[PDB]
Amino acid sequence: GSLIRATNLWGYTDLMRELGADPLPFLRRFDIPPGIEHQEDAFMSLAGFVRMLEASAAELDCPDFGLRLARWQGLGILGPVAVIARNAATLFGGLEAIGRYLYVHSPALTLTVSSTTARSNVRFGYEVTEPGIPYPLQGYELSMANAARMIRLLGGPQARARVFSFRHAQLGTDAAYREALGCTVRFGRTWCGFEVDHRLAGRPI
Ligand SMILES: O=C(CCC(F)(F)F)N1CCC2(CC1)CC(C(F)(F)F)=NO2
Repeated sequence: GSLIRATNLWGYTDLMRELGADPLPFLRRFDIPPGIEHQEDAFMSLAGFVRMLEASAAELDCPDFGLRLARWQGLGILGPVAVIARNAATLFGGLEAIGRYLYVHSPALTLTVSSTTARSNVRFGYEVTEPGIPYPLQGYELSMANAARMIRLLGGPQARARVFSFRHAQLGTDAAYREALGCTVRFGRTWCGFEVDHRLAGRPI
């Protein structure tokens, strides 16, 4: 089964404590080594991680778990791939380098970067593909809240996607999504990801 960089666990302990829950029984349940959160260059089971996020959200009645966990994460969780991104010439180049090398973060993640004459914007379509996992709802929300953070780091602090899209229906509150994502958020759609207009995409880092 695919691994994912254990930086994607950053904040797990802190958030679980914030919610009054003990993180250790969850980590043991999903076969995530305790302490791996703070072990640089370590990697964890993607399947165990996505299931743990679901379990945390369900059992603590925290529908915005993944959105909230992003506050401890952002671009730095990409480790070597962040170094590459920050070195690009423009926001488009930084995001497209993340896409090219996202397998280094996890082989189960695919980013498709597309622009067409027929539609506005550059689209960043995102997929988690791993044999046998439940649909990773909390994982997708964590991924998009992280992406909004990456856009602000690479694009400057007023930078925003034009839209975020999810495959699932809205779970958390309107306020939760607006605070994490900002822009227009579309739910229940055929694709997951975000779009950036060409003005922003062309902005130098
Ligand atoms: O949080 C995750 C993955 C979480 C989960 F594994 F899917 F559960 N990230 C960070 C964001 C992203 C995927 C992995 C998307 C992205 C970009 F450039 F599109 F904005 N870079 O890394």
